[PDB]
Amino acid sequence: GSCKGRCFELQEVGPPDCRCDNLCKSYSSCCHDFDELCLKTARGWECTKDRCGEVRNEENACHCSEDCLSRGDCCTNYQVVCKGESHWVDDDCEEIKVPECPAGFVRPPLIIFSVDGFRASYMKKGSKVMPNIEKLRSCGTHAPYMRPVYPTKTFPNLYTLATGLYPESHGIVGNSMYDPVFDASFHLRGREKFNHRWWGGQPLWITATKQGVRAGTFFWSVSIPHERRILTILQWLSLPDNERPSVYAFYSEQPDFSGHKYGPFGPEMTNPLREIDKTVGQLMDGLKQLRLHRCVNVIFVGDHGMEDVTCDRTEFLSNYLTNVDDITLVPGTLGRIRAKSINNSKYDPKTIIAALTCKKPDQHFKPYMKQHLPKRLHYANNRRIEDIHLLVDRRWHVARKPLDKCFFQGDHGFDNKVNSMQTVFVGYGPTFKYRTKVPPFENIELYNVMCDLLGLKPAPNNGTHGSLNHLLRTNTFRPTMPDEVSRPNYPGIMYLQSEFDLGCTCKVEPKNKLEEFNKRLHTKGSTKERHLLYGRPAVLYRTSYDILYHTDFESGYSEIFLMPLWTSYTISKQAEVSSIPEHLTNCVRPDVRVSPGFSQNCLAYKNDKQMSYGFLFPPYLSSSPEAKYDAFLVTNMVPMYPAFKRVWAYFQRVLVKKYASERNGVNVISGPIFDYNYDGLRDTEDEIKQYVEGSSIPVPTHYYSIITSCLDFTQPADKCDGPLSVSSFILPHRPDNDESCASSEDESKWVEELMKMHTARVRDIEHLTGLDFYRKTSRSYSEILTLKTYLHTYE
Ligand SMILES: *[C@@H]1O[C@H](CO)[C@@H](O[C@@H]2O[C@H](CO)[C@@H](O[C@@H]3O[C@H](CO)[C@@H](O)[C@H](O)[C@@H]3O)[C@H](O)[C@H]2NC(C)=O)[C@H](O)[C@H]1NC(C)=O
Ligand SMILES: CC(C)CCC[C@@H](C)[C@H]1CC[C@H]2[C@@H]3[C@H](O)C=C4C[C@@H](O)CC[C@]4(C)[C@H]3CC[C@]12C
Ligand SMILES: [Ca+2]
Ligand code: NA
Ligand code: NA
Ligand SMILES: [Zn+2]
Ligand SMILES: [Zn+2]
Repeated sequence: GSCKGRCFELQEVGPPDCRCDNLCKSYSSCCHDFDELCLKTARGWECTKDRCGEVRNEENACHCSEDCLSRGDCCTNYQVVCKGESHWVDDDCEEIKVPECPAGFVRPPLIIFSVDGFRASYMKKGSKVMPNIEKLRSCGTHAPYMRPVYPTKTFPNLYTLATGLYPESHGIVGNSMYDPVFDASFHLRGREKFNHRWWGGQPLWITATKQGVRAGTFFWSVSIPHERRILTILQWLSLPDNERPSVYAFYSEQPDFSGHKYGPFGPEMTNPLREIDKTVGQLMDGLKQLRLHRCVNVIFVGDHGMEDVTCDRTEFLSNYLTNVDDITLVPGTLGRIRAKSINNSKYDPKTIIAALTCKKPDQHFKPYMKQHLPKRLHYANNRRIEDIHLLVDRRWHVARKPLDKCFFQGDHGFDNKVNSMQTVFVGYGPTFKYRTKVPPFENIELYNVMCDLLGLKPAPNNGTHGSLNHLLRTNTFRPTMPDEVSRPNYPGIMYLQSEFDLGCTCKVEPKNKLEEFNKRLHTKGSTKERHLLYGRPAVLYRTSYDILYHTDFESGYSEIFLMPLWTSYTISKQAEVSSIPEHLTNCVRPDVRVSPGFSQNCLAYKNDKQMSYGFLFPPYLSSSPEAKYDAFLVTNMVPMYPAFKRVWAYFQRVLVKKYASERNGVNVISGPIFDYNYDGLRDTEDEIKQYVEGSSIPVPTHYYSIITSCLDFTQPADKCDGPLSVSSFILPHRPDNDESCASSEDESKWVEELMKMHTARVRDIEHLTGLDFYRKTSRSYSEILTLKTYLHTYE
């Protein structure tokens, strides 16, 4: 019935018994004397000189008595004030080559110090505002920023940090959610969120416990002052060896709240940032008192950033939809729409999307069916994600009705590539590198690293294990390149023209007469050397495919899908763009290396009134009129809606040359993607739901390209000694350009904007294709893993 000797105990007390732990207030279950015995505030949180050597008074919040280290409850400045010691922040940076842990410690503990809404740029305020944090940052390992997951809200990001999973996989797809199987709603406030049914994957504290590594309780009732959260972690670190946890978390609600109230750039942000730094100082001084400051690994990390958003910048659905009372909207910095009643027969989600599409010239949001959202968001494969999504412009809100000087000036939740949404990462301790800056990375990657830091085997997750090995002084995980599953055929020129009945045509009979004299036509030669700079992609599933060589490009032609899985080619800085001649406009040529039965047919395209075709290697970038004939082979053709061809042709005729001109040449790999069930993974044949009329030619859901060059732009892409530079895209293969409100204009006014929105990581394409890229480079495999997780954000 009492918390005497039980405050913040790690023991698991079940109902109906009254609790004394971290979360007892959140379940309204604390013992009667919890708030007096456990939440002591008397005399504050700092020893003063007059308290040194005091007789312990149990009413005090913390202690300055000679027994306080034994009881695990000294004020964090005890040794500084009472024993002549220095504050941790005033000590020189000194390298930590190996953990320096006291007797009985079997591994370096990990402490995760999570700060809500800590925008990356807040680090610019520097040592005068945040000296402790700046010391951690400069002395340890840090990134310029860390990318959160979408939506850029607390619960999805905190659970992603904990699991290594995208929200669509871990299940916490918003701060608010409705699950139609449960027929229940989850909210940041209330009891429903405590039900385990909502939470998938395997978070770090469970991974640890299952593997015999003791975890502290990661969560803190909001009533518990930050100073007490720090003192409680320090108390647990003082426990005997068989009770003491190896992994801990601290959470602060700041600077998110001040960001919401004052906006991210307010001068009012200074004080909350000082207060957080003061708490970091208490932790570090407290660790130093326990001789753990060169033993513990500390991660300082945020969940997302903060943008300027005021009530004046609100769009209302009632200004677009005449029947707004028939819908429910999850509102604000994103929109999710569903029917207010399932019994409604009037609600048509096609009419909703149409009514929200490009209706006002300065419209500050864009509707999408969830399968059409940028694939980089990985935000579709969950029954809790409504079919209808609104991507809201940064700085704006979307609300249902106008009834919904402002009370708030900041918010977050926007697209996770937006600058204002970026957050922070610092690692400090023996296992992290010393005085080391690392490139920006995604928070999905951290679970693997935290498992490594605790000697744990990670549960399956969406990180790329090894991509963050460069953060650590000592790695225990060494990644290995996956084995190729399907081996290609290398077919020669074996068939005659007469064997093909594809209905294809090239009246004039245009032909390179010289091909009949060219015995070495379509042999390897220097094709692989010039056009496959990083080796052939490996096929990681079982299929039948052919390698096809040409002067200007190489491809891996699927005999199952009747098109390339990948097409690879290099374009020099000085390459010339040429037009398609009049006689070749509608030219498609049989490929004498590939049987008629494993080829597409032009009659399917004639009969399909909605479908046209494009080419993966562009005829516009042919090296000669002779070589241009190769680009019209049936084995280079892919099905394309006419609307999409507007995009593709601009990319191929204009942008590839632009990129080559900007980057000292580029290597391009392009191909189809099939993701009809929107799971982010390559479809099997049975999962493909649309074909070209009357044929077995499957229709891609998307088209990708990976554009690689030398990071050292003084070297051409084909003679690069060092690190690589990559940008990639996964373009939606859509039968209209409704996504692009400016699409009636010249392609120079809209196509690039579309492509930037659909930027992608090479890893995203790998999941979607079952291909493995960059298999033959001069780079270490861990460096290649970092490259494959890179996202070009265009911010
Ligand atoms: C993000 O990571 C998660 C976790 O690894 C991936 O989800 C997992 O996906 C696999 C493959 O679809 C699921 O397992 C499969 O089960 C079927 C049986 O129906 C079997 O045929 C396969 O051999 C395989 O075992 C798995 O259940 C699922 N797990 C979780 C926890 O969600 C997800 O695919 C990743 N996302 C991306 C975009 O890579
Ligand atoms: C109101 C806030 C201050 C605190 C809210 C914390 C809340 C989200 C936490 C509390 C308990 C957590 C669950 C508990 O650790 C057990 C598991 C097992 C694990 O395998 C899946 C996650 C789950 C259900 C935790 C989810 C988060 C919970 C509910
Ligand atoms: Ca799929
Ligand atoms: Na057609
Ligand atoms: Na349009
Ligand atoms: Zn948050
Ligand atoms: Zn917030």
